[PDB]
Amino acid sequence: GKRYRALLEKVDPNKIYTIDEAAHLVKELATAKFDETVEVHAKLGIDPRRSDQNVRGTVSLPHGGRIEFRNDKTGAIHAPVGKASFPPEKLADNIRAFIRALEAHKPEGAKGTFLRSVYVTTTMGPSVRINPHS
Repeated sequence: GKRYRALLEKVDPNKIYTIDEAAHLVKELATAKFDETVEVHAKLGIDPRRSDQNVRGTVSLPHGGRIEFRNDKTGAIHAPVGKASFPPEKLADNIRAFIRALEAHKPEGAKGTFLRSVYVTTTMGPSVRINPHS
């Protein structure tokens, strides 16, 4: 309803935020009822039909345990990078640690945009597109 749409006015439609900007913004787009989990959604440039071009692995996040991530057949992949309660600087570390883990799974030799689109959002909040190169 209007409760959800009030958070969309805070997010800039066609602006690609930095990882540090989204870290504070994602905390503002969360309610204090149940601690909302912060997630990262990245559409990988790999073809989700190839028998050898598949991404699957784990990464020890600097602030928490390890997370399992595999390319769901839309080419996109999600992963929990902490909670809304987490400090802004610690979330940014988890975003980067996950992005760098994905970048390690980039096709052998093949050059191109491996990370097409990247978004940081909570379970009950709006999406925030970020520059993974910040």
